[PDB]
Amino acid sequence: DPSVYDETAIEAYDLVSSMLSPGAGLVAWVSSHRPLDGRTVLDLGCGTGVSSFALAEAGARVVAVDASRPSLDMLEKKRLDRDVEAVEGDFRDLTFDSTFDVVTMSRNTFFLAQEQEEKIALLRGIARHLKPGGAAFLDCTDPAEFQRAGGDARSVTYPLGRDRMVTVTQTADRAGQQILSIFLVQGATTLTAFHEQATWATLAEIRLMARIAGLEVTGVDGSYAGEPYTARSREMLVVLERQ
Amino acid sequence: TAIEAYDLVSSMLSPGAGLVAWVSSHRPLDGRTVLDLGCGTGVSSFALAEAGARVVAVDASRPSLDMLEKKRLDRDVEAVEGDFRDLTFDSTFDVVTMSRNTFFLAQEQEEKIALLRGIARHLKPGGAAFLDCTDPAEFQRAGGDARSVTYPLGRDRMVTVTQTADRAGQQILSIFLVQGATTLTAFHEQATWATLAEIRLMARIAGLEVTGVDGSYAGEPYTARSREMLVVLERQ
Amino acid sequence: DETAIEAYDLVSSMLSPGAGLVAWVSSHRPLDGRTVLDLGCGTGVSSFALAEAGARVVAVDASRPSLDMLEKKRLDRDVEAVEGDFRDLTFDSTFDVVTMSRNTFFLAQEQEEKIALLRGIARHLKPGGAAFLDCTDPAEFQRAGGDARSVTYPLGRDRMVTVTQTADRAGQQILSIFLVQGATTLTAFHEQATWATLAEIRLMARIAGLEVTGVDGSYAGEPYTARSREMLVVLERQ
Amino acid sequence: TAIEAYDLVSSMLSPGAGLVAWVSSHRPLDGRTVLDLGCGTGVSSFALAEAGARVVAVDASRPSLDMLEKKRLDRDVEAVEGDFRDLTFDSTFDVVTMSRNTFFLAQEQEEKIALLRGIARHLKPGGAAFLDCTDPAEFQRAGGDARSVTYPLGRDRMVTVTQTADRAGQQILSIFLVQGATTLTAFHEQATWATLAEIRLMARIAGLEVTGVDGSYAGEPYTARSREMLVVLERQ
Amino acid sequence: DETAIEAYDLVSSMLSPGAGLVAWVSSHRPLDGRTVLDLGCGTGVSSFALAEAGARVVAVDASRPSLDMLEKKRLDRDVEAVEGDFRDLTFDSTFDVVTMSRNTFFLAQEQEEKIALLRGIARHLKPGGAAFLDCTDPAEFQRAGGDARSVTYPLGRDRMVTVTQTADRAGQQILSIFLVQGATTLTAFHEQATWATLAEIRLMARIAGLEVTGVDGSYAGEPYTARSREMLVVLERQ
Amino acid sequence: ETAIEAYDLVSSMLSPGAGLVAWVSSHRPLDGRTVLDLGCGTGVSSFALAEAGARVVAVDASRPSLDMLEKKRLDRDVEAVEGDFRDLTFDSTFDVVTMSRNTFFLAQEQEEKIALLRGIARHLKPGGAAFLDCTDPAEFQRAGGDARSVTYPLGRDRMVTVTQTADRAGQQILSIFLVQGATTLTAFHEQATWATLAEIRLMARIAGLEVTGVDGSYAGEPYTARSREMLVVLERQ
Ligand SMILES: Nc1ncnc2c1ncn2[C@@H]1O[C@H](CSCC[C@H](N)C(=O)O)[C@@H](O)[C@H]1O
Ligand SMILES: Nc1ncnc2c1ncn2[C@@H]1O[C@H](CSCC[C@H](N)C(=O)O)[C@@H](O)[C@H]1O
Ligand SMILES: Nc1ncnc2c1ncn2[C@@H]1O[C@H](CSCC[C@H](N)C(=O)O)[C@@H](O)[C@H]1O
Ligand SMILES: Nc1ncnc2c1ncn2[C@@H]1O[C@H](CSCC[C@H](N)C(=O)O)[C@@H](O)[C@H]1O
Ligand SMILES: Nc1ncnc2c1ncn2[C@@H]1O[C@H](CSCC[C@H](N)C(=O)O)[C@@H](O)[C@H]1O
Ligand SMILES: Nc1ncnc2c1ncn2[C@@H]1O[C@H](CSCC[C@H](N)C(=O)O)[C@@H](O)[C@H]1O
Repeated sequence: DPSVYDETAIEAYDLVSSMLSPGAGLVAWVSSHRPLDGRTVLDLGCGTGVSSFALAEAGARVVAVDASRPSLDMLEKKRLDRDVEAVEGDFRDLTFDSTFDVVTMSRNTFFLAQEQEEKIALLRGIARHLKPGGAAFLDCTDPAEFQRAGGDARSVTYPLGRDRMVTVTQTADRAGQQILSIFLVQGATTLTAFHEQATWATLAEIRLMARIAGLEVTGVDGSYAGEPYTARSREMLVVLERQ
Repeated sequence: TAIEAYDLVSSMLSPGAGLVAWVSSHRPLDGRTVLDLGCGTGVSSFALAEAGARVVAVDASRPSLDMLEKKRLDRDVEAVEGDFRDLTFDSTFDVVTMSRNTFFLAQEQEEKIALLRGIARHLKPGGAAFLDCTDPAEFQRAGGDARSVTYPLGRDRMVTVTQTADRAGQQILSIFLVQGATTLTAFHEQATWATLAEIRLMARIAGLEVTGVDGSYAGEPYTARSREMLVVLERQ
Repeated sequence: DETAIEAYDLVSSMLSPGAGLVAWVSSHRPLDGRTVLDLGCGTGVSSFALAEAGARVVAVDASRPSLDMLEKKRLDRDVEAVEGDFRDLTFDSTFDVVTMSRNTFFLAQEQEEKIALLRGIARHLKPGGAAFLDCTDPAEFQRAGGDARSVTYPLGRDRMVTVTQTADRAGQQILSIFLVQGATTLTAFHEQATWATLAEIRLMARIAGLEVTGVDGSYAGEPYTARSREMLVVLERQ
Repeated sequence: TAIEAYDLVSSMLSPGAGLVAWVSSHRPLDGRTVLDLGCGTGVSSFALAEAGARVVAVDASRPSLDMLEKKRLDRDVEAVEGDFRDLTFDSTFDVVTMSRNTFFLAQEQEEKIALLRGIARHLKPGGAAFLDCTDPAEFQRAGGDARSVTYPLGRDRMVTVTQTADRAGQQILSIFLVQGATTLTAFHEQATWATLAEIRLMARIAGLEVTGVDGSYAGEPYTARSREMLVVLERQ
Repeated sequence: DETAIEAYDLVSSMLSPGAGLVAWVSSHRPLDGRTVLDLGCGTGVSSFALAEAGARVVAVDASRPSLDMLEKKRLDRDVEAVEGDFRDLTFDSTFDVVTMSRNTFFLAQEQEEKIALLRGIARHLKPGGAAFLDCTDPAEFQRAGGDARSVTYPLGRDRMVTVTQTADRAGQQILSIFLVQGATTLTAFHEQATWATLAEIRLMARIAGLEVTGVDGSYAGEPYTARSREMLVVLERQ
Repeated sequence: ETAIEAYDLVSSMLSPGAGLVAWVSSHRPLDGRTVLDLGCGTGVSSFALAEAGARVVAVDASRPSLDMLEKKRLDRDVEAVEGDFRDLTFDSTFDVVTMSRNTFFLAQEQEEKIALLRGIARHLKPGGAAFLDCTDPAEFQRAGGDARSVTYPLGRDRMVTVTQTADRAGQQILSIFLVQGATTLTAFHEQATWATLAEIRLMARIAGLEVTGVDGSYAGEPYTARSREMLVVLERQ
């Protein structure tokens, strides 16, 4: 069956994201700005729900959007009794109209709207789907981190339990602001490779994009702990609200 | 005295020839009109006029224009006092220039947008604007920690440049300490940089479009290895 | 040499003002009306800042010319200038607060000298008092493999100082050359120090009867971490 | 089997198209004779043959030539066992190629001189030799400390490359660890680099002259910012 | 664990063979017919190199599975395997030489534990004996700011190990993850250590009755300098 | 000329001859031996060699530098000779030939270094040795060749700022020297073309010499990847 290849990749992705990007940091960071217990969350690029389920475990009701039907398939299988509604859609152009208390984009998902005009269209969609007093959250690596080796290939290998491992190889083009991550997930007798390419935006770009789209950046933290964003920050956690 | 030192540093460290050679590879200058924004004491303006151009040189510093005039001799340069964040005249030009990093002296993003609006309003239909910039990645190589380099300025003068930066505010501060055998003059300039991606958006808001970027005065395309960011803009 | 002391006082006044030390110290212990022992006081930049927060300051330096400059500058500030070696303090007296301004602690060069200093600090602390070692994080000194680096700072409109630094990681030695210039003047001096990491200081403190009870990463008082560039050590009697 | 693993690594990480494009920009290949030295399993040789060249391909590894001949099909490539430090046949060619860093596998300087002498002896009057090399400054960036990068090789295979260097001996060692879900094949190559300055000297000794140097397959001039050192040599 | 110990023995045998340790020790104390206490002996990579130089070896480790492997490999070599905690040795023998192989000293984590370890070394040295701490220079652990880095090494033709390290400069903590692989096998283990600089070690040694008497920068015996990447510490009594 | 006086002060303080003398003495005796010191300048190297007992012939193309040498010479056995070390015309042989720190790089083109080395071979007695005192050129590349400045004291009343740029493809290194007192400023510059040890081996062979030793510091450590100096000992083939 052909789609087993993509299913195995989605399973690997879910394992990598579960261990290397748990939802807890996003949940801790969002909660420092807005209450989640009893509120509504629009989670854009929910994937297999690592971010979505952690938001639900904080008491939120989550509407979780992804363009990948197999990833939503895995979310529904793992959902169990969690209050997460899986929705197939393109976060560059949301068709349905509703408004939420908080909107979230997990670590670097915002950079998967590649072109600047795609980021703008995405932000217009976030504005249109935000309650007047709502706030949207862009969980991002500070893009300075992507330029540290001149964009040359670098590889780091992490354990995924004592039976699995993942090697991440990353290259970047500073002029196009492109970053490409190859993921090689291995067990004793298995190897699954998949990749993902993103176009980053700096905080200064996001201020202009937000302004174009009808949003305003109202806060930036430098870590999940809520420290303010400074030159020494390695993360760029953007809070936005309607103009 | 500080304006004199400023003029010497600019004449030696940022001569106008590269800007002229880079602008010339995109637009002819002999006989064309040029609006030179942030002309200062005129180092860029003079080099443009000497390429054939009728130049209108604009600066907000009356004392810098004073020295432009005393050094202009017979070059075709009309010095004008004005704020390039809000130009108040009605001319239209073949070519608009901003010398090395002058663009970064419109500090806030809204000020760069107001400046680029003014530039669009003063371009002829087929004109082109030129932003001579350091690639801002260069400002970030030391984490923004104070670094100093010392340059000769002839056989009798020298300048020490000490720079600090804040990457989050995109601020860069340059302190200039100009010395002779028995003189010391100090001055500083602080700028807010913007990346090419930022400039693409600012251009669009303002009514212009980036139509080319070069990586050096020689005309290499702008790549991740470029250390300069030479932006060409046209009306959309 | 007199011109050297003037140049030193100007550099310290501009690039190491006492305001930061006073703010940090005030985060942990009150100064208004308390007694402060300021060790390695120099020409008084730290000491005057401490006196201006209301402390009764006893200021100790081994450099009689520096103390002379301190006394010239002192005016009515409540600072007593004492010539002495802080590796071996001669007088008996206990204080609410003991201070060592930025990197002065590293001027007791050998580890045994640092230990002798810390014992003196312990013997001059009131039971509830605290000692404060204001230090650069010594990781900062190893940044270029100890190779010579120079940075030039303005000192107002008409003066400047170029600081050239070299370090030897194995001896934990750092050498700073200060070249102070005006239009028609040039004065050079130097200072060589031996740094100690926080881990070393914990040991030396314990040997001397002190305990490291707090470490801040900057004058603003956030905790010391791997990302800190300053190492501001609070110590108390055991 | 290490031969199979090497062929896979080279086919995907250093295909011949780059070398072919670079050589083409200096000499035509359609219908010409080409001597490909250290041809290996023929990644370079077959790209050259597909450009229309008649290729004699020399390697000292008979298992590698076995793989070449297995892969050849109808491509115009003659496989020859030989040591390019001492080529013992007499034919004369239009173009001589050595693929990425193969020139560095003649280890000692005298071996490199012997190799270049053989290249001169096998070049036709208006012919040209091509040394495709990394710029050796790239090998010193980490002080020669061990560094590892892991590359995909399609969906179900990968190679980890671990490199160490010795600046004083100009030695670079590469370990290749090729893996699939249930396989692991390891092999290594050790090389001795030479800078452009050394190559100019070795060339004159051997009877050649460096006539061009490019910094990339796209034919940019070689400069301080180049990361490749592509050398064109002609007979004296 | 059984496969974990085997993976460890392969990694140790190939990435840190005993030959270097023995050549270094032998340049300070000839070993033929001497008694050697090898602390943190593991599966005996250091212990058997020492025995092969002619020493009579007591090899101490807290891991019974590792000592079982040592005993399986021992054959005729003069090594006695003893289960014990080197922070607190309960037997009373004395030795010409005490060895701790590469970075094993850093596995006595806290400063107080290193001191107890060093006291135990002193109590177990004969008159004129010497102890040898084979360490990486901890400056190496601070490149990259403690950020995760990975390096992959072959282990023969058909096995490999990827070592991934992270560090916290303030805690002086270094964590190494070892991922050992064959064509169809994957075994992961890890070790976390607390480093100490030479300056720290001098102090701990003195607190424990010992004295740093020599420091080499490599197994070849050249002196320890700012350029050294290894810190090979020689200790003797009083 | 003030430039030469500043040159002498900078060279005397930032590059004393003592290290060269100690390194050379660890390979050949100097006491009563003959030394050809090429590119002697104002004699910082030549005088330190004479203090070790050498009978020194000191060659330089700058007549004003030689004038200052003769003026500082006083007692010492140093004969100043105006000449071009790429084309030495006198005919004498010596026990030792020296080139002080980085002077070998002032023979700019590779063919000029080869002519120099041929002259060295022609002026060495059999059994003699030649010494090229050099910075390891890797040091010139540490900043990608970007401008870097370091300021050194020159006593209490003088200083010098050295600003260096490099072009790794041309193997060019440019040093600008800004010498100051309280009331003076004198600027001058020197540009050189470096050669690596591997280049020097080949150039030596072409010229009839052989590299027989390389040290990594004046102490005589061996030359390794961690060395920051490249001290080359050469002998006739
Ligand atoms: N235009 C688009 N519209 C919707 N989803 C998109 C998209 N572009 C990318 N995605 C999705 O964005 C996801 C990014 S990975 C993050 C997944 C999840 N939030 C977690 O916490 O792990 C992928 O699932 C991808 O399919
Ligand atoms: N609105 C404005 N805001 C900031 N700087 C302005 C300005 N209008 C003019 N300037 C001038 O911008 C100049 C930057 S320096 C560049 C000067 C000149 N083009 C040269 O080639 O040297 C200063 O002279 C500053 O006074
Ligand atoms: N052993 C010692 N005993 C006393 N003072 C000493 C000393 N070693 C160094 N010092 C003094 O410590 C000072 C260091 S500079 C700090 C000066 C002052 N606290 C300020 O804030 O500027 C010098 O004045 C020096 O003379
Ligand atoms: N004398 C010699 N010394 C070293 N390697 C030699 C050699 N003669 C041939 N070679 C070969 O040089 C090759 C280097 S890699 C092979 C490159 C091949 N042209 C490709 O494009 O992939 C090896 O195959 C090696 O066996
Ligand atoms: N407190 C302690 N007491 C005894 N052994 C300890 C210990 N802490 C760690 N160890 C042991 O120290 C060893 C470190 S690895 C070094 C093993 C061996 N010397 C070799 O050459 O390979 C491990 O075997 C571990 O179990
Ligand atoms: N071709 C050449 N022939 C002779 N001297 C030369 C030369 N090229 C450069 N020089 C000289 O080489 C000298 C280099 S500076 C070193 C001077 C001296 N040995 C010392 O120890 O300070 C200069 O004096 C310069 O004039």
